[PDB]
Amino acid sequence: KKWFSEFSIMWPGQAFSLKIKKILYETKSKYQNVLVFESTTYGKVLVLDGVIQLTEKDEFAYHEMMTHVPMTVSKEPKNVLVVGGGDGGIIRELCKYKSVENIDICEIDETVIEVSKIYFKNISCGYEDKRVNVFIEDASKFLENVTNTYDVIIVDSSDPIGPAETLFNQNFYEKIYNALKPNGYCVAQCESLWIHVGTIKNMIGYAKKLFKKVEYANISIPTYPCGCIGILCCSKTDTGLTKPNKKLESKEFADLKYYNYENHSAAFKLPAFLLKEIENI
Amino acid sequence: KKWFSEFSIMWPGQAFSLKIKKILYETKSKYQNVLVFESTTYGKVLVLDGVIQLTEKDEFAYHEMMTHVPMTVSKEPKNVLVVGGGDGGIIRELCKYKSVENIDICEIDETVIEVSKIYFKNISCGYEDKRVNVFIEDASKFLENVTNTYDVIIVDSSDPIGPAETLFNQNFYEKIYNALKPNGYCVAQCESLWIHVGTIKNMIGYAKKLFKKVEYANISIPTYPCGCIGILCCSKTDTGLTKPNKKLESKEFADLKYYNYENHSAAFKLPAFLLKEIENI
Ligand SMILES: CSC[C@H]1O[C@@H](n2cnc3c(N)ncnc32)[C@H](O)[C@@H]1O
Ligand SMILES: CSC[C@H]1O[C@@H](n2cnc3c(N)ncnc32)[C@H](O)[C@@H]1O
Ligand SMILES: NCc1ccc(N)cc1
Ligand SMILES: NCc1ccc(N)cc1
Repeated sequence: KKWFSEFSIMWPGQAFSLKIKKILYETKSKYQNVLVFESTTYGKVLVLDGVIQLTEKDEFAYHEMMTHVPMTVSKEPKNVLVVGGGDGGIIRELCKYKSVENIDICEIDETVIEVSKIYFKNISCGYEDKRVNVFIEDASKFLENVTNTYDVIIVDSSDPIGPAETLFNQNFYEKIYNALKPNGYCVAQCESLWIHVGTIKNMIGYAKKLFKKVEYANISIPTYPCGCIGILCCSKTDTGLTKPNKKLESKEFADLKYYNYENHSAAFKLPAFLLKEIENI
Repeated sequence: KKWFSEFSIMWPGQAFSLKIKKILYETKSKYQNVLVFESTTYGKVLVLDGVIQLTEKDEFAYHEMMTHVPMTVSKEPKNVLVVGGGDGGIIRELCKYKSVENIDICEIDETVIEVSKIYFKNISCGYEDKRVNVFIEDASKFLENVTNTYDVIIVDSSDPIGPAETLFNQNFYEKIYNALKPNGYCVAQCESLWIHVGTIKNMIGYAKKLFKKVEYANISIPTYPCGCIGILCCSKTDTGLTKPNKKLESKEFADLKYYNYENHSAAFKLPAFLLKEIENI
């Protein structure tokens, strides 16, 4: 048995590895290299341009926290946009809210969707929901063109090298601002406090040029580099996203494996050094 | 340049790797294999039996949280025992409390101490403190024999395979109980919620057979497996260790890089699935 290893200039000097039970599918799509394997201990794994995007064992931690943070703060969210997220995990979590009327997803690479429907059936099951509408386009252009405004936008992107390069700049954050309702919320994958503090500061800086309240929360997930991933949180009201306005008690949420009411606020209690770096932006 | 890789039957199917700038020292001590290298991005690294024990870039997260959790809850701690901890990082953090009168350390392998004094000078600097007394012995025997009782015991062990095998059993926890003051606290390295839940349950079960209040807290640290490490927390009073009784405001604590008042309590807000596994023990 061989091993998959995740090396990158975005985290030089380190690498994480998973033992391969069997390769399931590889291809070169119009945007990126796509790989899918069954690991010996983390179940199935999806890779894009050499970088791990999810595994069945732990994806629930990142998908539950990116979704339920903003969706327990938003009072009555009707219309939600997912940027990126071809795997469908966010969408799966959004579907659990009966009151949601529409879920748009803008994903640049339809191969990701198709591969996920074929190889990750418990992650892509929400595509079946009649409220979901798929657009295959660069979200940088989609957000320049869209007529609707959203109650919540969840930016489930890949990393800045590759097709997501258009999603980590000031201009993208203006477009997010303009496409949210006046009391709307954005959350965005914002990388690892252990090694990407220069990025994190830039992103916070971009977001603060527009939004009243910009916060940062941290998620424990073994299969992203350094064992964790941040959520950059944007709010038009001074109140922000650390405090849920509701509990998730109905039967659609019984199965939740990471998120709960308490760890929502916990996730925003950051390490001393990050606070010190962040203040003064 | 070669890479160091951390493979183990304690985390099958995964491995974490660091790029090696230069090997500094290797030996076979009476208890274990010892390796020290300078990494390209994490600074210097100490390995024992193929397993990473610390790196200069991140050790502060594990050393600050294991120490300051219990030391902000203990009202006036006079006498503290460190089990394991040859590197001296706990001791470094303990020395910052002026009111501490004595710090005992029981480490089985003196080579670890010596290597740390030579190669990790900002981690071992606390050995110079006149309050510190070193015993070279298996802590399982030391705790059977010691006459003093402690206000706080910090069990900074290596993993269960190797010489620390005597420290992950019921009998060790009775010895810890008997060597604490009647209002005394123990904290112990208790592994990763992502992959060691069977262990975590056993340890909680051992601790609950004796202690009034057993809690579990989680630390984000990129260089342990799965990106995180737990602290098993033992308390003789129903009040427990989630809430600090003091703030660390004096000049000896200004330099702290992870711990603060808020993230003390945050660290005990665990993922939904762990709560579900833990309840009923
Ligand atoms: C896998 S979840 C992350 C997803 O982000 C998608 N992605 C990257 N860049 C963009 C973009 N500019 N617009 C929409 N989706 C993107 C990737 O194709 C990937 O499927
Ligand atoms: C490096 S911090 C962990 C330390 O635990 C020490 N250790 C392992 N087993 C025992 C034991 N039974 N008693 C004391 N120290 C131990 C190891 O030698 C190591 O230096
Ligand atoms: N789309 C989530 C994600 C997070 C971190 C990394 N590296 C890649 C994907
Ligand atoms: N002594 C701290 C420690 C924690 C986890 C592992 N694996 C090894 C050492």
